[PDB]
Amino acid sequence: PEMVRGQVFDVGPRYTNLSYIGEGAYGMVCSAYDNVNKVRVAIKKISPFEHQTYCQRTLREIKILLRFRHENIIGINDIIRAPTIEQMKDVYIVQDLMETDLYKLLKTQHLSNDHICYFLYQILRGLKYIHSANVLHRDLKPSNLLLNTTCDLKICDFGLARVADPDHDHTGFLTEYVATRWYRAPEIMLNSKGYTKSIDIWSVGCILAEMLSNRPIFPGKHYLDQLNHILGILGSPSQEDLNCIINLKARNYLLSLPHKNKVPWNRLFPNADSKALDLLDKMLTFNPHKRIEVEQALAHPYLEQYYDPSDEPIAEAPFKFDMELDDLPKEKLKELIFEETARFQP
Ligand SMILES: *CCC(=O)NCc1ccc2cnn(C)c2c1
Repeated sequence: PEMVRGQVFDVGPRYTNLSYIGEGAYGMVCSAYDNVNKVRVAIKKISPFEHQTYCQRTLREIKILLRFRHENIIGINDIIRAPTIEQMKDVYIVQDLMETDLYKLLKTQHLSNDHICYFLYQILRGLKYIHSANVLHRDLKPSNLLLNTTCDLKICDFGLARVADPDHDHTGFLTEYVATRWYRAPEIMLNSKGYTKSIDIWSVGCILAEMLSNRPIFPGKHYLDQLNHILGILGSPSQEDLNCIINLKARNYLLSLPHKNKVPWNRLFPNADSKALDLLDKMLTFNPHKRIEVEQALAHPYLEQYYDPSDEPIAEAPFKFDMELDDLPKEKLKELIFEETARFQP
């Protein structure tokens, strides 16, 4: 077997000539020549079986990505693993090879308004499909948006995804949360478990803002600082939006703050298209009930050049996990990962 930077990368015979791309939360990722389809592919090595939350995240990614089929969602082309549970220590996920991701692109490249528009359209087109399956991505951010050399965009990393559950979204103030801080909606810190579709729209708003300036709009340094940043731009919530937060700890925290006025988007983003800023405003609405939904966003004038609901497909059915994954021991989750990956064995 080939090794890559002091690590077995055990994918042959089918996949050879491994060129390391980089490490991450996604383990070691390499490109490799696929000797059957005669193209280079991406392959990511996952070693989750010791840690139960690693197993949960791995199983979610696999189950979701295998069920979904959409141009703006990364597919799984193949999964390589040992023929038996006893011998399975790693899983390799094979996907279409992408040139970059939006995190890397924003570090290095100014985006034209046409590119921002097209990227935003593709993110929302993919999100329409995900939400139509009653799934929440819950960790949308630049590093989870992959792009090929022709700027086709694909959403990746469904490791924190959940089925939507609005009736059980309410929680107390300062409840701990897992998804990436800079892209978290204000309500996460106040009264929300992130079980509604509005959570993803906030992240997309943050991504739009970041495309406009190449800098994160709300770069918080810790849990409550994130809310400081959001209120620093949106200004103090209205009485009506405050009255929607029934929880007294969360309500009174907001009431304790000095009055802050809204920073106009056109002063933060003087070069931005005015239609882009009108849509941005609607995605970065404080009150999640008044926040724009994905299908409304697609229909917004900013996206008129691309909008075509007949070519923005939805999922054939709602998604459901077989059972809750949070209570399952890792030995059941290893067996589930083994079963979910069986279709790729010869
Ligand atoms: C969702 C984020 C992720 O999986 N990133 C890893 C990755 C890096 C490079 C690359 C090229 N083609 N694909 C697919 C990837 C994935």
